[PDB]
Amino acid sequence: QEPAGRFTKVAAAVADSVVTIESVSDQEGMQGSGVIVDGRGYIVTNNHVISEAANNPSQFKTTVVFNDGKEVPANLVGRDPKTDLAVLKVDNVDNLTVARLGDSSKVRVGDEVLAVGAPLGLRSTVTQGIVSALHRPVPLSGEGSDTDTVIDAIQTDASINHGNAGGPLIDMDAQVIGINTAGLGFAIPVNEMKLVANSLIKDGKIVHPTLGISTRSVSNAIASGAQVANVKAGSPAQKGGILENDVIVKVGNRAVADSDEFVVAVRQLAIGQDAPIEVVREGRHVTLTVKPDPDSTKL
Repeated sequence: QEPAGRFTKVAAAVADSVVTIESVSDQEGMQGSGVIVDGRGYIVTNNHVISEAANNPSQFKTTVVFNDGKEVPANLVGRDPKTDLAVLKVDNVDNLTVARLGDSSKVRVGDEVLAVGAPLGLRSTVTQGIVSALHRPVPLSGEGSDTDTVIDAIQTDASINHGNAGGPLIDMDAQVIGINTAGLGFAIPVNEMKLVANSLIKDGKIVHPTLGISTRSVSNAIASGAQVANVKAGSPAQKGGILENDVIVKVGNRAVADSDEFVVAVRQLAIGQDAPIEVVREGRHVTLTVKPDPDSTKL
């Protein structure tokens, strides 16, 4: 309608892009949300939405449910537990309404957002709020024996819940600016999603940089830095001159407030090139140089 509200118009516009994701076994049953990102049938969700199914593919049958009601099977193209993203493939489906993606770098504090979940899902919700913060590191608990991670989130005061998760964060132009993830809500920004989706589409898996160090945050609520707890034998850090008890304050061009920012900062680096790591050892400001390894447990 034309007497229709601002958020009602936007929610209706994106509805056909948003998808239900169900994984059924003879015992358990999971349900989340997803967004259609490619006309060939590529869908983005959270890793945690599909986590249990991917861990036990044998016994789990994952299906996609469209806004029109149609139910097709879906295959895992790939997943990244480190960024809580996953891509799913759907075969030979006609006239998918592909979501228009936005630019998460042009997002500002105060912008009005809709956290949109699957229209036909069971717990399913559409929530509204503003962007509370940009580039906010959030630790996420990887359930079902997945590794715990930190993501660089868009913080929103829109409520993100079971009925929302894996669905898009949508701005006022009906553009996807994030994937809903997790007392306020958090989203993975769409620019990161694009990079991760493309690495997953291309070769099934994604490789992240590592430095070889573990950290502890130095101050309680102030940005004092990330203290080095251990430097592992032969690590990029050790070869670079990171000592234990150093306080890391900048990795690349990104500043480092604490442990959480440290994790998201390292992920921003490229595996090949040399990168500066600013540090405060026993008093003085020294800028070490590190070349990050891949994080593979494989050649």
